[PDB]
Amino acid sequence: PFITVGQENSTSIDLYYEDHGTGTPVVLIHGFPLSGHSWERQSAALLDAGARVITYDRRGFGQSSQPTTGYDYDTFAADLNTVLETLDLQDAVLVGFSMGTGEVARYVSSYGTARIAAVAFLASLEPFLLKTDDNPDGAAPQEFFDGIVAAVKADRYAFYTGFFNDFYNLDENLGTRISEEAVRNSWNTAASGGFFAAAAAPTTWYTDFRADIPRIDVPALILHGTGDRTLPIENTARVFHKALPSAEYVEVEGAPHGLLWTHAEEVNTALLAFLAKAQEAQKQKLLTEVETYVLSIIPSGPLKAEIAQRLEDVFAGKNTDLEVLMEWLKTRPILSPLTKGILGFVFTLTVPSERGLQRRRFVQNALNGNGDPNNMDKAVKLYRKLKREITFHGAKEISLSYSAGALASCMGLIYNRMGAVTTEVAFGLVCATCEQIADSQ
Amino acid sequence: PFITVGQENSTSIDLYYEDHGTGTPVVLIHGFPLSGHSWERQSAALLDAGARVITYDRRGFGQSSQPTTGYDYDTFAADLNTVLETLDLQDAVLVGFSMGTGEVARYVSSYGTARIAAVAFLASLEPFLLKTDDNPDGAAPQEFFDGIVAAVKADRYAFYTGFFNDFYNLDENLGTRISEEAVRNSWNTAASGGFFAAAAAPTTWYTDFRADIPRIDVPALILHGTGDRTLPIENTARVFHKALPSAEYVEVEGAPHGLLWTHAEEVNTALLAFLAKAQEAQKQKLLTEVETYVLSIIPSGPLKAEIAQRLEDVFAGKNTDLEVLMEWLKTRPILSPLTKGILGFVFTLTVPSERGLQRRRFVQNALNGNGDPNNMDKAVKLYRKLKREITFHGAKEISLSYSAGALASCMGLIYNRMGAVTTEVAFGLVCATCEQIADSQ
Amino acid sequence: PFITVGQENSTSIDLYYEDHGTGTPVVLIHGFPLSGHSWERQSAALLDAGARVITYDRRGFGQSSQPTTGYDYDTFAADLNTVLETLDLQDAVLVGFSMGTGEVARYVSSYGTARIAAVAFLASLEPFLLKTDDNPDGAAPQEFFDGIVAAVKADRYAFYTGFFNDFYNLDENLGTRISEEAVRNSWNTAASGGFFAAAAAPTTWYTDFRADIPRIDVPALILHGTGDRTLPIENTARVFHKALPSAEYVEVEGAPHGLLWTHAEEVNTALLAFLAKAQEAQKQKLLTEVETYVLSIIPSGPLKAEIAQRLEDVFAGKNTDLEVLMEWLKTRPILSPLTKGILGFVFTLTVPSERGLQRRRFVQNALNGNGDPNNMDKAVKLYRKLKREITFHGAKEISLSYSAGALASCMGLIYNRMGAVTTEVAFGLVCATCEQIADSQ
Repeated sequence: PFITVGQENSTSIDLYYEDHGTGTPVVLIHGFPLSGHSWERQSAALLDAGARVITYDRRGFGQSSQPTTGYDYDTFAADLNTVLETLDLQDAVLVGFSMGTGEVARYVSSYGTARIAAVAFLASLEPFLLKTDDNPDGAAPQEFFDGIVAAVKADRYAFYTGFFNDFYNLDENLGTRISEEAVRNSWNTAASGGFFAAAAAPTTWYTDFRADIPRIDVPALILHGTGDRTLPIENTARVFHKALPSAEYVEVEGAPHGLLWTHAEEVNTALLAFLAKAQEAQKQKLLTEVETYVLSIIPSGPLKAEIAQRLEDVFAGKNTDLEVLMEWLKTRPILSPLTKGILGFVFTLTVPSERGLQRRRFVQNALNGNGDPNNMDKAVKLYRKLKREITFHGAKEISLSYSAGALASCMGLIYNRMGAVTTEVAFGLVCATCEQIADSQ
Repeated sequence: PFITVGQENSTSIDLYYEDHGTGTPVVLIHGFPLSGHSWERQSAALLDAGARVITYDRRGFGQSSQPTTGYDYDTFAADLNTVLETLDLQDAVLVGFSMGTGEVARYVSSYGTARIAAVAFLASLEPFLLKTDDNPDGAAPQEFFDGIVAAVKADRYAFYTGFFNDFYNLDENLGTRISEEAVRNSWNTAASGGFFAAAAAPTTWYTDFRADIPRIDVPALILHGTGDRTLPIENTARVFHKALPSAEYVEVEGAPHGLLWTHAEEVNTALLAFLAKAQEAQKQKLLTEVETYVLSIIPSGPLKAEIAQRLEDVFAGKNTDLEVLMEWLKTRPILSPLTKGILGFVFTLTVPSERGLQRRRFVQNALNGNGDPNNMDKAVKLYRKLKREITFHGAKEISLSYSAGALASCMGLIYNRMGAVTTEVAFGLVCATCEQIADSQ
Repeated sequence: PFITVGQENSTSIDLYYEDHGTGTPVVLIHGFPLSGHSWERQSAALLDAGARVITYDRRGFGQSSQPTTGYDYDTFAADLNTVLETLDLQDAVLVGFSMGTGEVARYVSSYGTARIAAVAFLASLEPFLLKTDDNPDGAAPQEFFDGIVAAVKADRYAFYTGFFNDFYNLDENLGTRISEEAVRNSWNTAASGGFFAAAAAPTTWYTDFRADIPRIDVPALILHGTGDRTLPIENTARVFHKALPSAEYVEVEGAPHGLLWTHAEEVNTALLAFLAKAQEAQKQKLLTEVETYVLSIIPSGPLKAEIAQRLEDVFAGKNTDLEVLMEWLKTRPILSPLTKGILGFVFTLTVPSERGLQRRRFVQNALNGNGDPNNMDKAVKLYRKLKREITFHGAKEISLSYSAGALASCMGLIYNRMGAVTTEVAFGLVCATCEQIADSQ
């Protein structure tokens, strides 16, 4: 699969990409000189955990086209952006490795964190690799980088072998953490890449990311191996943590540059944890937004305080007997039967275990749309559109273009299991209904 | 309200008619020289009982047009037919009084009992009023009828007074069973009627109905007053019961011709009873037809015999715990989940009391149409059409023009109380589904 | 003539109605068990006075259809509403008698006084006839009303006689204020009504109108007879006047329930007076609005104060010599000839008596549209549209879509009696002109 990002003379520039699983989107951006297929161990972990894993090949690498232009980070980001906007990804996590970490930063800096929930920096370039006067903490001088460019142009094929030695720490790890076969794979990958790209890539490594680090809006993770020979931890990750103290910081003990493969376990555990905390903060933001819309229709009174208390109770993870809750809702005075049903709907949905209870009569009658064929015809039409959506906001927006009778009917449709949508979309629906009823008062 | 039956020169012939209540249709056909409004006491009883009461004014009477043609029973029936076919009445009961009884017979004879469930003959003309050689049991000779025609033409207004005296037995009943005011009403009614009709009507009274009585296909009721002065019981009802022994026969003791008003109680009790027996035989024919379609999808085996036994049990009126029944259905082996749900649907519907039980999960899932928006879009469309229908056959026929997925979805729609139709229509639906599934096997 | 209000099985529900005279619309709503034709004496008075009299037959009475549903006041009002919206009546007066007074209230309560100028309550049900604990002032207990329903169902025909005795106070008034023949008429009327309606009607009489009385927005009249046997004045009108002190209140001395016929004189005098005061308050609201538009074109000065003073003088009802007035206008300095003519136009129109004066040269020349065929072609077109309008606002709105030359020409057209429109529409025209000239300054 491909996405077109630009043009070169008579050919189009196309980036190879992969899209797997279902759930919260996670974008993995590989390092030099490998491809999206280098993440394989991480991907595998991310799929079993329940995340949407997107991987792609940076221009001039893997199975992407091999142009001879735009080998800089303002372009690489413009690439990534195109990817993000093509797939209309929302609430996404960016994960970059080696070279990938550059995209993350520069993207975040230039284009903003509207779509981005979180970021992760594994074996980072940051802040600024070049050793000058105004950057004393730099890793190497300008002459060292010019030397690598010369080394590749001479013979990239031979160069790879020697690069991968320092990359993986093969004098330590060969036969132990990485197999001879795994190294052979990585070599073929590098070899399949574009000749110009191979030589043009090292020049981008000493890009100045200092003006970009203060833009980093969202929760971040920095990760690095202490035995990293390619990117010295002392000149990158540690000084990167000084510039961004907010970030969560993890040092993996005795790990090389190629810590994705060798130390997959320690990488995954840390990664998933960081994703689990950012996924229980994007679930509590959905839940609390849901709560505000749900409370917008209830009349001010001591009843609104018990209702809110219970919502927060079931939202935080306190297993409450749905049977008692429903029976409590049913018998409430003042509340309109429309209101109780919405609440009813919400609770059954958000309660952790339904315990094998049946659907309530009072809810069914509340959410039936008065038995009007037109409302139900529109509910079916809306339902069709809600299958295609994946976000809360994307669901709520299309839901607001219908009438209050059709929305209720659509809810009841879902309540009655006559259809099925994802949890977040459903919230959008009910919230859209809560806004349509709250705007007529 | 009016129905057009024919044409006279430049004007159309229109019959006044009334349509009240809801349920099994009952047609009331008045006697000479009154209108549909004479039935008022019977109507009142029929509405509280839960029947659809249709009344109309025979040509030349009440508020119907007043032509000078077609004053014979081949026309009066053609009138009635038009009424029946205009309203597309099904499973109807015809009830005739005095002159009305003639229509009933002649209609039944000529046009057949396709639409007719039952008939009733109150104060009947039958079989043949004219006293000749080949009809010795006749009530009066040809000279007696020619004398009435002369009496009306001379002065119909004055004639009515004297007619109503013998009609109601006023020397017995005035101030007692009928009020002076009620008689005054009946007179105004006769007076509002057409002058030609008044004179032309008595000539039809000696119509020969003997060739018509053997055609009477359906269950019948004959009723007459023993003190009937206008139509002697000895020359009508009693000899009518000899020609049709099958009929249910009731003699009201000491009742006049106008026994509708005077003896309303005895008339209603008898009438409703006769309607109640013919309404518990048109409910058992619906139930047993329903049973045959329901059993058409089940695999032959010892399970089909228990299922049938229970259907017959709940169809006959034996209150069976729906909870036990459902739990029995749910746990059955061999039966397809589609089958159980249909059965589930049927039972909840036909069981006398639901006892406040909720809707079953297993049924809901069975009848959801797989959560396919198209099936449900069609179910809504069918549902709309099923609101308009009133019969089992009218429902089943339109249901058979849709797919098996949409029918199931429509059922589930009704099961979930997201809509509502009459009981008989619903049967049509489920039966239509039972035929669509039984034809794919 | 008929208006369709709903549906019963295969027949439409149609209300009989009458529309007579020309002018300000007045709606008369009859009492039980009579029809629109009971108002005859009032109507006659209202036509000679110069009012538009609309009368109709409530469902189940008179010549209206005779269904067996919707016998409640939420339906009776929905009926009345339909009538009002069908005829697009504006600035209407509702007058209800006995049962009619219920419609008035409930209509006013539910649907608002957008169309209604005023109301009148003759022999009122209000506020609440039923005697309970929370209504001690009630007229009778629940058992008394159940007794009437039983009395009718038994024999409505006989019941009417006894009802009309108490209705009219026949032991007092027979041969004196009402004739034996007039009573016979009322009986026939009741007798022609629907049998179900007759019995269903008394159940509506104890409707709770207390929540409806505070809604009564407009000027009201309450009227009742002190010798009223059917509706005791002490339990209705007097306690009704406590709940609505704003109302104008009139007690007719020694009058029965049927005070429409018996005491026609005292009813009419009071009624017309109330209509005359409410027609000189909806004429002063038109007049003062007219005044504001007329004064919008005049230059501020001592001349604007004399002009306004005269307008108010002729608007209040002080007969001023039009000859002197015109001669005063003509000779005024500062005023534009266009302005004088408008004023001229207004005065001749609003002055009570023209005294047989001719049309003024100076006005004719002012309002001729410069003798331009195009302005006059448009004036004719506007004139055509002004014939169809009946309101001030409806007239002014269509007038504002033309040019200032055409409006003047149209005015002159009307001034010259080359056409004719109603008074209020004319005001709209001139006011529309006054706004077109005032917006160019």
